[PDB]
Amino acid sequence: MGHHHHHHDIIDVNGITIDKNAFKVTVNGAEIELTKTEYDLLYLLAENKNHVMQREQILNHVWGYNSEVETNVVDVYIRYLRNKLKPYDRDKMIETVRGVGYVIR
Repeated sequence: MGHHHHHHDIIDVNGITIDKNAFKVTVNGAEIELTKTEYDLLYLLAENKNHVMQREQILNHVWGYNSEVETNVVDVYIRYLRNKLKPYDRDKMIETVRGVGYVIR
């Protein structure tokens, strides 16, 4: 009785705990509510924490499912992510890479 990776592959990156099966995000036990897009954004960054996520790479995974939007939309939504991560000081986790994308340091 403790933790299980099966049935619910949870991601733990720099204080963040993403529930993939419950679609909930936690830090410090606090439950953050993300959207279909914003959850996909954070999850993408979290799982690929050590990988610099190009805007279009994010754009292609999150928006890649019938959206037809400019990849700069990603930057915009990431900014909103920061806002929601502010109370948890997790906004700093998303490092901006000008011309490339975003990454979790």
